[PDB]
Amino acid sequence: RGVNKVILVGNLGQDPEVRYMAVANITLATSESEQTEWHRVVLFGKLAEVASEYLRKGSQVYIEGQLRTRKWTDQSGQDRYTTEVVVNVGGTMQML
Amino acid sequence: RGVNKVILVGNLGQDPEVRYMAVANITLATSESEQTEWHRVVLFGKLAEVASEYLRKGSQVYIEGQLRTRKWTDQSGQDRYTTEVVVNVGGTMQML
Amino acid sequence: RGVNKVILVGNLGQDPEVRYMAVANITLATSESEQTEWHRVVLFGKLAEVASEYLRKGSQVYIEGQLRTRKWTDQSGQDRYTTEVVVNVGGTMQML
Amino acid sequence: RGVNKVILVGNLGQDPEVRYMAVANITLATSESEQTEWHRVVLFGKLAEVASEYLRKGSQVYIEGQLRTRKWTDQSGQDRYTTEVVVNVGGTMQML
Repeated sequence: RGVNKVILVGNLGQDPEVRYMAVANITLATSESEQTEWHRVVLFGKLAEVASEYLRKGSQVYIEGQLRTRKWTDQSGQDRYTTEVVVNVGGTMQML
Repeated sequence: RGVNKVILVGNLGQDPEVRYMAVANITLATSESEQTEWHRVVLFGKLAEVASEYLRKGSQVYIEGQLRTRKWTDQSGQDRYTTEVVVNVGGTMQML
Repeated sequence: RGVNKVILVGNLGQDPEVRYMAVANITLATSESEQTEWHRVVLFGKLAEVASEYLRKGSQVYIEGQLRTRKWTDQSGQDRYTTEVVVNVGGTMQML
Repeated sequence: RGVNKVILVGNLGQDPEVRYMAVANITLATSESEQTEWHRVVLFGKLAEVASEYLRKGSQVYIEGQLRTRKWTDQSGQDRYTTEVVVNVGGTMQML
């Protein structure tokens, strides 16, 4: 079964892209120092409502989730893959 | 500065692709249940020597590292990106 | 080897969505009578330049191509598929 | 009125799924070389009886029909669409 766990603590790059099917899309940024990196976090369930409700750009946050990489072939007929951090169950989100 | 941390516990899909510059390349697989997923782990430094030395396909392992996504444009002149889990400093590898 | 051939004669629904990588995207409409249907035509190669150059919404056209259905999993983690008519080699496009 | 025509020559993937309301369901496969593709052919009317009668898996066939894409919303309340090749009138089926 193994374990797939990702922990990230960083600030948003832009206000949440919540879209009620709900599902929020956020791009967390986690530096060093700075090879500042960016992260594509997908907050499923209710946890999304909250993001919209009071998260909002600049906001520092804590996230626990799992790694999800989905492959999606494009027009030119080529296979491309996107890697993201999903917050379904288990994971969590926490304003700081 | 934020935090970028990834924890994974799974089994290899194929023996290590170590290449002394060293650097080992391993594809960890971490299921659920099973949407079994696969992971592209890059073990830098000395930690690579060990992988080659005694890791080897099927081997169950523990890994702590950071998320690295590098973009690389191709012949057709298009921008593609690859997401991996690097084991430089901080991270670790542990036979189980 | 079999044969996969599609012939369509209809009018565009909206001016071409050419995007130089080139590749044009057009939605041909082919009625009866009227269960008017719509088609997602993808004009690869040079044939795209022309589309942009002088095709343009309302324009009646002739197209010969092949059937291409690509599957692409989404955020909710579900597999979805899109069916289109590609104009690579063989196929053709012809202003009428 | 436009024209919507599809011509395919390939072999079945599995014996016909005829269901007398009749209507047969067949998944034709048409390669290149091989990006082997598969097709969802729906043989309406009498043409279905024949399919059941003597078509049967592996059988190479010729088909002329029209493109039909129907949209059907699912439990999660999302809109999904399925694209198929219908053999009502006009089209034809021919053992080879």
